[PDB]
Amino acid sequence: GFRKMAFPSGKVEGCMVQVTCGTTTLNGLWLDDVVYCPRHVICTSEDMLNPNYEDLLIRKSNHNFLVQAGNVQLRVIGHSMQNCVLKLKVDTANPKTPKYKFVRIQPGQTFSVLACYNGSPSGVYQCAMRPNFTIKGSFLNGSCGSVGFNIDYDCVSFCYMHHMELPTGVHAGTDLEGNFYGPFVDRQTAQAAGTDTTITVNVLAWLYAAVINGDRWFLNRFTTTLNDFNLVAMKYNYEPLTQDHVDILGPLSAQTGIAVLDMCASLKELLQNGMNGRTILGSALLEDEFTPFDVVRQCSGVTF
Amino acid sequence: GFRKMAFPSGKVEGCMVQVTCGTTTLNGLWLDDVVYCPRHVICTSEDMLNPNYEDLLIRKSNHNFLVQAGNVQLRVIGHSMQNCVLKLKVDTANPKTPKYKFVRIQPGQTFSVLACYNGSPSGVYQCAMRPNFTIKGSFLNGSCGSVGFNIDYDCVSFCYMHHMELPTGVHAGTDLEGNFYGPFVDRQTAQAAGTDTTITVNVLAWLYAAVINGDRWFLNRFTTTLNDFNLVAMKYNYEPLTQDHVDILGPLSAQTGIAVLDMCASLKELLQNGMNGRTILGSALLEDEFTPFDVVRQCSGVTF
Ligand code: NA
Ligand code: NA
Repeated sequence: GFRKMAFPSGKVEGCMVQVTCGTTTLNGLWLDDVVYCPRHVICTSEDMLNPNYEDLLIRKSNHNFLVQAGNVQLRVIGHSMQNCVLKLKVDTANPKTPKYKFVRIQPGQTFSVLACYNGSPSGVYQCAMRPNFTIKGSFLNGSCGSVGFNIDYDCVSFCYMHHMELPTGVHAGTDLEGNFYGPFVDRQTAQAAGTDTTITVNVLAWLYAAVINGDRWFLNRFTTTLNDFNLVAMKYNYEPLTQDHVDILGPLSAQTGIAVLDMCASLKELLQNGMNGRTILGSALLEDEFTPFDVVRQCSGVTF
Repeated sequence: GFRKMAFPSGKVEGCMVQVTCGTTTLNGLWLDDVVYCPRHVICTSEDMLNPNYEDLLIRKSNHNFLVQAGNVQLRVIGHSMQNCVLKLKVDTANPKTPKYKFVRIQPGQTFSVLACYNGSPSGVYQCAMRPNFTIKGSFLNGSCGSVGFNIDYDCVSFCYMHHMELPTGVHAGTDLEGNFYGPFVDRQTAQAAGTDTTITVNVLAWLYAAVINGDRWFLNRFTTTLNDFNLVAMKYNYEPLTQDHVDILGPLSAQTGIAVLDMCASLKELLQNGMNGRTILGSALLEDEFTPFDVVRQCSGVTF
């Protein structure tokens, strides 16, 4: 009775276009009269270890960018770079431009990805920005320029644009101002991601979801303190829990009548003893890609 | 590198409306000049054990249906029943009507759900029609009339309309011609679902996905026969595997160079021995909600 739900994607679908530069095709985001896409579209196979993007962009003309919005070829009238994004000024404002914002999310927050190829949507899924600023995506060749987003009320908040796959098979990209999340650079080089941790406040939200949906076996009569719990968090590579995290969990704590430090004691026992061959919300692992806000939304039926 | 992906929802979003009859509000599907919704919208709390829908519908007038498409109140000019769906004829054809079909899916097939409340989309997720014709949804009060769908090329195939929650907390509903999936009736009565089984051909597709994404530990040098495997399927409540299932798995078998009866031997060992505290594609259970066609799509980047 508790699904990993993505936002409805329609408002984003009408923004996706195909961008080709030479042999390279990827996706762009068409808002008003600008198409946003990863600047690596201007690289050739010879120059991907350490591209001088300033020099490469000077070599390019508007005519070197083929932008297709379904059937419509969409004329580029100017090109500039903002950090690691290319902004292609086009002759037509997108008539399907939604109300939007560009936001830079925090590690641990969730968003929906509209995975695209050749400017065409292929599917939508929810995921988390990992504490080490990577995402565990489903992205193939041609998926670059696919975006992540949230919706609040009538407004699309774009938070992520896809650029690359790291050696470990996880994904890296930028905000819509072209700033990478994490230490990553758009050089096709071996790049270390940090140690990743589990998003504790999300695991606790997901245990609250399980209680709301009648799944209760893991509840114990014990309580803990932030200090004592964090000693166990450190041992199992869980993020430390703060009073802000307890406060954010307040609606779920009130709804269920289970204090956050009581649920922390339950999580402690799960980390120490495992699940003894049992399941929670039809999973045999502790799930960390639901924010408290995602659980409240899905348990209260919030719409857009 | 392998996510449960929903279809892009935009073409469906423009079809969702709010339907109110008395105190009851749920969702409707506005295609051309017809709004489709669950006929139980016409029930009162006194008549939900065994409604005489023919008598109840005769008592209703067009004026007893309030249909809202965002702001627009949308005038009902006729009402009829097709099996367990109400068809409300409206004075305006939906200008956002997509290319569509109504299809009745098979048990074991997947589809996306656009979960709606008050005619407004809340989120989209992928799920399977269980072998016992239930769905393991995420549906709250007010979610009735939310639909399930597939997209092939440019065409929305509607396959499911949500009606009710069964005692076990799983969900039941109809095709868009109003015929229930499974033995269920629109009476708010205790109703048995069959024994459910695991969708073997989907588990094997998902093991092929794991191999494609480098997750390989469970592969063994052994092979089996359909007969010998099915003896183990029966023991663990897995659907029996047919030569049609082997043939459908052919692209995944060819891609990976692993014969279906070789993967069957791997699945046999997983059922008999469990996962020994290991994970496949970041799961500690065998996942059965990916069809062979879903894995091929997600591994080849098919778009719409
Ligand atoms: Na041009
Ligand atoms: Na009317």
